[PDB]
Amino acid sequence: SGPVPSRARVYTDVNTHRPREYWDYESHVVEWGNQDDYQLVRKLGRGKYSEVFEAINITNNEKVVVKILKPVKKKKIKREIKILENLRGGPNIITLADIVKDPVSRTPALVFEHVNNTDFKQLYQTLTDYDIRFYMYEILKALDYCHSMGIMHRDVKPHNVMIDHEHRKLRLIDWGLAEFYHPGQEYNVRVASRYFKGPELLVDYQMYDYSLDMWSLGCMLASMIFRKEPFFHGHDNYDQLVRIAKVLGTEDLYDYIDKYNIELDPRFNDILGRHSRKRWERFVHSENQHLVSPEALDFLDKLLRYDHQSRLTAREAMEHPYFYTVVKDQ
Ligand SMILES: O=C(O)c1cc2c(ccc3ccc4oc(C(=O)O)cc4c32)o1
Repeated sequence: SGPVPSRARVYTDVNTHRPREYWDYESHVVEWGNQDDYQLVRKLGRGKYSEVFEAINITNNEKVVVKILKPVKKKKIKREIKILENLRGGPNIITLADIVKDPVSRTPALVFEHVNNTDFKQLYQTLTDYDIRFYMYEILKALDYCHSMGIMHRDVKPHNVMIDHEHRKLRLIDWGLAEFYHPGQEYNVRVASRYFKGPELLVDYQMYDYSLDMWSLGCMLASMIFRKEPFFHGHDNYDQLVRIAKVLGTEDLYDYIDKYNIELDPRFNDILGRHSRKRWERFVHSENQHLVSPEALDFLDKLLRYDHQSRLTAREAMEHPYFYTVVKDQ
């Protein structure tokens, strides 16, 4: 017996009650649209697994985004497609409009609703206190939805939260790393993006859950209210934990690993050190003070916990006083 097991505290058993087909994405049969409906306009980016384009649907003259897939593990294709279909129409979830075969790649191309996004680096510099609260609530709607549907996003970060600021519209995108939560399942820790990786990933604890997304959201919040993007700025995955420990303290880190009977990579022996837990006020200064309130700090504090079991759930987060000032729809 190595690690102590763990379970999500909410939506724990949602998938087990489902028909197999809901989560057994390996058996999913892709429904294909017509590639000729779409004309590529310009490349937006390239990752290790895909290329993303702005495009036009020539049938309706509507802008769309086309992601042409190329993953090495090809079962990930069906996983992303099944998750997108399962979640389609949920609050603030990007809509998959079509799936077509690209004639050049001969691979699936996912067609999504367009978002006229403001670049996050520019945008975060302009967010007011009210805006941060507003958009955080919007992200929480999306996360509580997918969690309630038995799905963890696993790549929450600024790029994946597409905001059209002009129209105050938000969409959670790129479900390519998302997975179905099953109690007792051990998951790959090589997920999320460095600055947003939860302590569970960084200590190699595999039996994690929806609460991973809440750590990532906390990292986003900290970057927004303190105007420090990213907040925990590691050079690699090991330094990433050290950066966290310099804020949350090493004593609570050891309490966490001790709770789950986890051992740190011996790598940490001569780099981790001994750090006190810092008060959040440490990160406040004249340039970010207009974004900080006791409610902001308390909310942040309750997201950024080493113990994934201790973090606020998305629904609990929506109950927080931080959101009292936000006008709800509609
Ligand atoms: O990778 C995906 O799945 C993905 C990317 C996007 C998406 C859905 C809508 C989008 C809308 C605007 C964008 O601007 C960029 C940009 O990079 O500037 C990317 C995107 C994406 O899905």
